[PDB]
Amino acid sequence: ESYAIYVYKVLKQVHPDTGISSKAMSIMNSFVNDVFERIAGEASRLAHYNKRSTITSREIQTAVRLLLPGELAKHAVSEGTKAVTKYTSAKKAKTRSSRAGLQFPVGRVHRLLRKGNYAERVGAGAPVYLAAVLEYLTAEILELAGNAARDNKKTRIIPRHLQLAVRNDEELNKLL
Repeated sequence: ESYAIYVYKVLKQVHPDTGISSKAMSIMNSFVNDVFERIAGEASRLAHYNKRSTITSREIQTAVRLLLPGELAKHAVSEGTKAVTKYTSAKKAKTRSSRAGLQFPVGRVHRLLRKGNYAERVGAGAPVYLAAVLEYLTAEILELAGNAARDNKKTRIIPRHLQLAVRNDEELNKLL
């Protein structure tokens, strides 16, 4: 699956005048896919472990806490919870992503959660929470990689900046 356009939207929110090379975008897309699969897979195991037939934001949250190291997990849980509470309230919003306050695609995440046979059913809150987490991790990686680019007087993120950002961050290194 391609998340490149959403990675770009997030990049513009953290580093508005920094670009990303074709190879660096491909690496980001691979990161997003890998994390999606790992969280959805763990949510699936948790649903089965708890004899639930529906994946909801509860199983996504616990999956996220199991997979993500300390601080990343705290911030991810904060953003996923926020997205769900906003989505519940914001009935006059025009799209599911906008209802959640997100750049990442809530509808596509929902479709992929269903397509992956992670459980019999998927609740409306699950893709909101997961999309918010994917967006948060993307934003963190792009913040750091864009800082590396700037520190090297480059106007775009290239693969070596992603490597520096991820490998020199204890928690991202563990995650990725």
